[PDB]
Amino acid sequence: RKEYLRKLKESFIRRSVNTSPYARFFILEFQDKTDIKTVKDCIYKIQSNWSNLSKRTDRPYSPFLLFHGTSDANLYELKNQLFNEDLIFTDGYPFKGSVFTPKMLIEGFSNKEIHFQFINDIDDFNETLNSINIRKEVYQFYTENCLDIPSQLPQVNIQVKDFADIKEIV
Amino acid sequence: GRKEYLRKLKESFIRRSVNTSPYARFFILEFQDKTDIKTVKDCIYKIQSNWSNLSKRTDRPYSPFLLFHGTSDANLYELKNQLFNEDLIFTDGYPFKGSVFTPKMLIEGFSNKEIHFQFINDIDDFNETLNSINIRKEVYQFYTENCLDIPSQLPQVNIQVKDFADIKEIV
Amino acid sequence: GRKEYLRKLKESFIRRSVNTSPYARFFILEFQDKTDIKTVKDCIYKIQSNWSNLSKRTDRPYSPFLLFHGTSDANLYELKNQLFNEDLIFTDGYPFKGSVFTPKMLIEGFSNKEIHFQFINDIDDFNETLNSINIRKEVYQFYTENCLDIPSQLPQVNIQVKDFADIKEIV
Amino acid sequence: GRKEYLRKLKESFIRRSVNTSPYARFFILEFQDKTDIKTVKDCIYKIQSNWSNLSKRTDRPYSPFLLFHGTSDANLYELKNQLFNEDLIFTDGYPFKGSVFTPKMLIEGFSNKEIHFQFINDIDDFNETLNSINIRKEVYQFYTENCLDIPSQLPQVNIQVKDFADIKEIV
Amino acid sequence: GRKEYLRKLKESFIRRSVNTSPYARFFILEFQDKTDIKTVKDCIYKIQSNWSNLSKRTDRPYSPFLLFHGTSDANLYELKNQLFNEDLIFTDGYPFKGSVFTPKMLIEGFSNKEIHFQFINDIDDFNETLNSINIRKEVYQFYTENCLDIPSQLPQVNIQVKDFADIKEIV
Amino acid sequence: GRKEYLRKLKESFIRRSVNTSPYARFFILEFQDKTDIKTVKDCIYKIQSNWSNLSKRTDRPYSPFLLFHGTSDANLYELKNQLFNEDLIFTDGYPFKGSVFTPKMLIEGFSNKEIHFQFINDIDDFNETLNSINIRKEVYQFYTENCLDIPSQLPQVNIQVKDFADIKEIV
Repeated sequence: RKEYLRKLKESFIRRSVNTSPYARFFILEFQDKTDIKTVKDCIYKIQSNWSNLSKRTDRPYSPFLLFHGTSDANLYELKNQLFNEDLIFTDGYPFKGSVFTPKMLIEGFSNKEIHFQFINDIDDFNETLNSINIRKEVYQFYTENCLDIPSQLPQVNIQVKDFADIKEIV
Repeated sequence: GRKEYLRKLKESFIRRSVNTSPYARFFILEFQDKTDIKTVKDCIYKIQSNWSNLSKRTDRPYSPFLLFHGTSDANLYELKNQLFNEDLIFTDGYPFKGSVFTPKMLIEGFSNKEIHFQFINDIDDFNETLNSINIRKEVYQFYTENCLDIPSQLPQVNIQVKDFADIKEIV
Repeated sequence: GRKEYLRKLKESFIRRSVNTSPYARFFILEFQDKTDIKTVKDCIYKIQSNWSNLSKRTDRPYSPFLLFHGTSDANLYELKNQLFNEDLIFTDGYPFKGSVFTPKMLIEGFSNKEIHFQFINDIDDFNETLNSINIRKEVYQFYTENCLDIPSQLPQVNIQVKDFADIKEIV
Repeated sequence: GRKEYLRKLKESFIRRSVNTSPYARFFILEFQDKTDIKTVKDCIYKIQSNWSNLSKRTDRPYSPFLLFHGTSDANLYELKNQLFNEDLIFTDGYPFKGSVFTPKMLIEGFSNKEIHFQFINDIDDFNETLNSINIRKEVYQFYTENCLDIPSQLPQVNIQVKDFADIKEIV
Repeated sequence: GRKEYLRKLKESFIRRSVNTSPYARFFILEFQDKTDIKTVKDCIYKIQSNWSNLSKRTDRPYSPFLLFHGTSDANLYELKNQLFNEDLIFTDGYPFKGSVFTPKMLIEGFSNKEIHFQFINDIDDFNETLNSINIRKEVYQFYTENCLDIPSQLPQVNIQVKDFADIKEIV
Repeated sequence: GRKEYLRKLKESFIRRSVNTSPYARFFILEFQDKTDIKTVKDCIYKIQSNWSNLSKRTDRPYSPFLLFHGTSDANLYELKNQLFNEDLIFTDGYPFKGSVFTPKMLIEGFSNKEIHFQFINDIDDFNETLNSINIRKEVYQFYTENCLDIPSQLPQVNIQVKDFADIKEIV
């Protein structure tokens, strides 16, 4: 069990090597059988590892979060808990009834007070890709269903038994 | 060997630092009548030293939350009296005699560098301060015979220990 | 096993720790029209991030020189347009449209911190550039099938790889 | 080998553990007649070097407390006189000749950066010092044949060594 | 194998770690007509980078002394002209054409941060300068077929190499 | 192997990591007229570099004391003359001709950052300067045939070496 989790860390993720401010996209497979608590541990581990919002730096970066396969009932409720625990994010909807605004995701990438970025669906994700100009890397962790990632994006796909192992690899 | 049981329990549930992030860490230690007072104090001092950052260099300080159960109030209050005389300054939401539970005193003491940790008297004050803390809260449980019930929405670990003495090197 | 091949090529010729000095390092890759622009940009980003010191602390900055051969100008200009759009600012000796090759831009961009690396369009630009840098120059050539003819007075190492993807983790 | 029995003793029974913390650490060593003066001084210098922090950077200094038993007063005062000659300044609660025991001098000497450690003469001076200290106390006992009686409310560790020379490497 | 005897010749003869102090370190290489100028230049760049500390932070700079023997003056001057063109500024005691040997120029260049190393032309200039440095000197000699007769009061080490390529691995 | 014998002798008695202190360290070496002058210099230079801290940052400088026995005064004065010519400034309590032994110059030279080490001429000046240093004094004795007699109140160590060249590896 612990040797299965060791090979996935070293082969694909390379957490210590990669520190440049890249538009890193973390696509996670949210299902009904997994609970919100384990998703929040994965989100907190992704943000704490792949963002640098320290005051000393001059090139801050924040990760991008995308979830698929789940309903909007627990996707919005996970979003509601995360804002209550002072993990401030953006998703391109700064007010109620807004259209999707990629610029709010762009400014939140360099904003030190915004910890990560949420992406609601696939159409928000594809519209975000054409708006970021800097280098983008896509990391996907999934259990059953994968996602159609554009072929010109540097992509990795990682298969896990369930959602609990993702926070170790990240 | 006994060094291996400590090494397994130190890594299976507990992490060494949990990234040193300011989190509402709750340490629930199951105090018995058979457990000596001073071996609880060694566990409290080890928990406070490892799981708080009260240095002046930081701008995001944090302090652990301590809860004890399974023991009477006679030796529970006796433990709290000794910890105050040894300059281990804590708070429990009771700033004066005949006070109601003030969970905001635990909120300020979490960010206070002069308050080393936060004491929680019992279950009713434990659930009251759970709804007063908005930031991420984690519960660490160290029990021998009796395990408390934690709300299912919190990240919790439950670690069985042979006695109270081996809790000190796990944390 | 299988990863011992990549470890041996890393240890044999190309070491990052001892090469902290500002030399005019030339990196030559074999674009063979069968690898896409994705794996080329991963190799360029890894070469640039390792083999340049554009930090504001240092007073002797340096940037690598990048040369590609064996490919058409359609996907060479396609690769160059993507790199400039991704804020990886480079110079190729052509500061404006219709310009002749100006090697002084590659001289200035070598010591410039906002210029990340230097592009070389073809072999004729490469030979003209080598007469412009006075300080010590090294040539690192990575290729699969076709090897360039480097002049003999330069310190050169040649690395053969199975495909273009192995160059990323070698450097 | 002889290094192996002290290696497990240097880590398991006693260790560095919680250090750079201003605790009232009491070191109790068995000074005997067969143990000469020189190896006691090498043990005292090693205890002072490791278990005190008197640098000007800190604002929470601490110094160890030294207690000796099982020896005559003639070679106890000979050891105290030689340590004071080599600028290892200590206090024993007797600031002048014919003074009663003043534990306040050991209160100030514990936090004094210019006072390297604290001396305790016998058991009556040790018990009265314990009541005067309010902060956390730990008793580190090193003995060969006879072990001193310590109050049970204190954290105690007992080390039985083959001779006094092993104490300087254990501590 | 080749990587085993390389480490044995590296570790035993030359201790890289301890020698950080400013001593007048003389490096003697056995330049042959069969040895290419490019392979010599990599050894000089490796010798200079490892054995000089000309940073602006320090106050005790030092540079290695370089001596070559067994080769003609045609390629020795060609090697010296190539190193000066690559901004590897050296001195050799001949500040102008027709000058006599000035060991004082080698003395000033030893503490000069703008001068990277010191060239010595032949044996007679090597013996003349040895009476001019007063501080501690060491002679490191690398040779393949012909060895020099170093004066016996100097700390000398002699390394026999198969060819000139592995000298830069030792330094 | 032979490299073990240097490693056991180094690890058993002399540790650089554990001392790091302003102690009056005495290094007594056996100059026995069969080793030439030059190998004593690398021994003295290694002892001075490893066992002294004369940086401007520190407020507590220290320099080692060195004593040579068993050799004549012709090569002992000859060794002293080369060390002073190589800018290794020392003192021996004789600031002028006709001076009596002044151990004060060995005291101010101990705390002097311009005095690298202290020379002891013979056993008469060694015993006299022992009573002049108030601070803790340690004696390190390296010998091959004849061992000097050390007073029993000092921390002394005797290392038996095959020859003088192995001493600089131990220190």
